[PDB]
Amino acid sequence: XXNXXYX
Amino acid sequence: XXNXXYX
Ligand SMILES: C[C@@H]1O[C@@H](O[C@@H]2[C@@H](O)[C@H](O)[C@@H](CO)O[C@H]2O)C[C@](C)(N)[C@@H]1O
Ligand SMILES: C[C@@H]1O[C@@H](O[C@@H]2[C@@H](O)[C@H](O)[C@@H](CO)O[C@H]2O)C[C@](C)(N)[C@@H]1O
Repeated sequence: XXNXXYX
Repeated sequence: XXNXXYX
């Protein structure tokens, strides 16, 4: 992954 | 805050 969030 | 990221 490598992105973050939270969704 | 309360959301996430990272920007
Ligand atoms: C911001 C980030 O926090 C840690 O990564 C988190 C990871 O431990 C956790 O399992 C997932 C899912 O809740 O959320 C990530 O944000 C470590 C990092 C990547 N070094 C960074 O500080
Ligand atoms: C506020 C934030 O806390 C840390 O990052 C969090 C990470 O440890 C955690 O696993 C995820 C999901 O619960 O949320 C992240 O925000 C480190 C940061 C990004 N430096 C920051 O202090």
